[PDB]
Amino acid sequence: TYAVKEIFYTLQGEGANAGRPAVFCRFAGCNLWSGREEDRAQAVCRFCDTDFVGTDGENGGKFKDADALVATIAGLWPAGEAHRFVVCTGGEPMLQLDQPLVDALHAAGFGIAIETNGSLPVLESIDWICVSPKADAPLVVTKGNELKVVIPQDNQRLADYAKLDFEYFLVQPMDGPSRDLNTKLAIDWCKRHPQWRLSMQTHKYLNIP
Amino acid sequence: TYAVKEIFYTLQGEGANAGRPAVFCRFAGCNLWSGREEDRAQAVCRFCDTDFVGTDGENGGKFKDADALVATIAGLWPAGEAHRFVVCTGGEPMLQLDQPLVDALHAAGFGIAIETNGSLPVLESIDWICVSPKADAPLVVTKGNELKVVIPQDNQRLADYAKLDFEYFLVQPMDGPSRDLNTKLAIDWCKRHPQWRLSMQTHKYLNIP
Ligand SMILES: C[S@@+](CC[C@H](N)C(=O)[O-])C[C@H]1O[C@@H](n2cnc3c(N)ncnc32)[C@H](O)[C@@H]1O
Ligand SMILES: C[S@@+](CC[C@H](N)C(=O)[O-])C[C@H]1O[C@@H](n2cnc3c(N)ncnc32)[C@H](O)[C@@H]1O
Ligand SMILES: Nc1nc2c(c(=O)[nH]1)N[C@@H](C(=O)O)CN2
Ligand SMILES: Nc1nc2c(c(=O)[nH]1)N[C@@H](C(=O)O)CN2
Ligand code: SF4
Ligand code: SF4
Ligand SMILES: [Mg+2]
Ligand SMILES: [Mg+2]
Ligand code: NA
Repeated sequence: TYAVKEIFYTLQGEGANAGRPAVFCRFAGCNLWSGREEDRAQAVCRFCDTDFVGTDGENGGKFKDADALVATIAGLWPAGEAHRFVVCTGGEPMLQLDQPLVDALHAAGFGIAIETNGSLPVLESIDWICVSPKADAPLVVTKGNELKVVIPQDNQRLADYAKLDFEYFLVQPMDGPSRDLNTKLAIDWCKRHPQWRLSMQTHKYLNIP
Repeated sequence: TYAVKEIFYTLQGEGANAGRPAVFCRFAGCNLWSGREEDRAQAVCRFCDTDFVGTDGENGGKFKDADALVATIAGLWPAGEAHRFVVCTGGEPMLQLDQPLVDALHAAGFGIAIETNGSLPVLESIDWICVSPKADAPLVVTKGNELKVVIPQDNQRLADYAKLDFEYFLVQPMDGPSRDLNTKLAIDWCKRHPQWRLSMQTHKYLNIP
């Protein structure tokens, strides 16, 4: 059983795969925030820009098994076209993503990406692992493909993140009332510490889902 | 001897390396347009968004040899930082970029990217080869890292490009009076033919050089 907020076909807006066509599968629920506004100020992760509460979005629902979810995912892909790619997100996808879903996605020809806060162990048969550490939460995933850090956060040891085992190290400006401010901070950080690259939320500039 | 319009340190705005700190070395001159506005309407490449005429830009000039050019490029990199990366552009860089320049940049710790219109042979020792084919020019570079196609151009055979030997296939919307239209075109193209990915000119959205 999977509880999914929404499933939609678009371009990956963020990270090293930005611009790439992908089905997004947004799981409902997170382990660092209830998703309720009354709880935000007290949450472990307090800056979230996403609605992940419930199963009422586009193609959202409770899926009885893996095959059912994969059928909905595959159905959104253009007919006759390869390069199938799904981004498992949320919410915190590692609350629900399991080996049977991964195996069924692969069997259907999908490459698999995950967006995870890094507080839960990941399945290493996932093809692309993106970890986005929250400064007040534990980080138990210390290796993957890209480490995408949202900045600024209090209590952050930003330069130390570079000692972890990732292919790409990215900073992403925190969206909110200070986005242009944070974008200037993030550009300056990379230029001073060029191991790091800038990840924009391009879908917000493109105004696409 | 090298004629350089400008040299500057910023983030790569385009392609698969978008977001990455880089020294841009913009060579003066192109083989597909004189760079004069009165010639634009009759040129082979007519949509250019760049000023590549003369050597009067920031750090621009005539460099007596490779060592002199490399010294200026190296001097823009943050002191004590590695991951040195230079993007050779213009203009058409393959009018001037030769083996001794490539060797000197490599000796100075630089990885080398090129932005080329593909109408001229490129040096295989270049680390990152980006080809941007112009519809009314010969295309002799048929292998590389990324093929970044500006759309729409008349006479374009877009699907044919995907048969070439590149790792990444990107469409980049043509800036000009129809940039928003063209962006929607490019997004739709990728979603219909997901071998292709979108390349935004992010430096124009971030308002950075
Ligand atoms: C909503 S999270 C879902 C996946 C998982 N919960 C995580 O945090 O990675 C998707 C991505 O957007 C980032 N994000 C969330 N809120 C953001 C904000 N206000 N500004 C910028 N990025 C944000 C997250 O850090 C993460 O990289
Ligand atoms: C100015 S060219 C210099 C390198 C080489 N002459 C070339 O054409 O690739 C730099 C890059 O910007 C792209 N470009 C130029 N004018 C553009 C425009 N109006 N809109 C979008 N991309 C453009 C080119 O296609 C190329 O990929
Ligand atoms: N197009 C698009 N790409 C995204 C997001 C989103 O909401 N839209 N947000 C992030 C997510 O929710 O995983 C990552 N990339
Ligand atoms: N930041 C930045 N990145 C760029 C460009 C540019 O002008 N600025 N234009 C392109 C170029 O001139 O080669 C490639 N990417
Ligand atoms: S961990 Fe991810 S899904 Fe949960 S609140 Fe933070 S950004 Fe949102
Ligand atoms: S080939 Fe490149 S540099 Fe020359 S006019 Fe066209 S876009 Fe500009
Ligand atoms: Mg989101
Ligand atoms: Mg330019
Ligand atoms: Na901080």
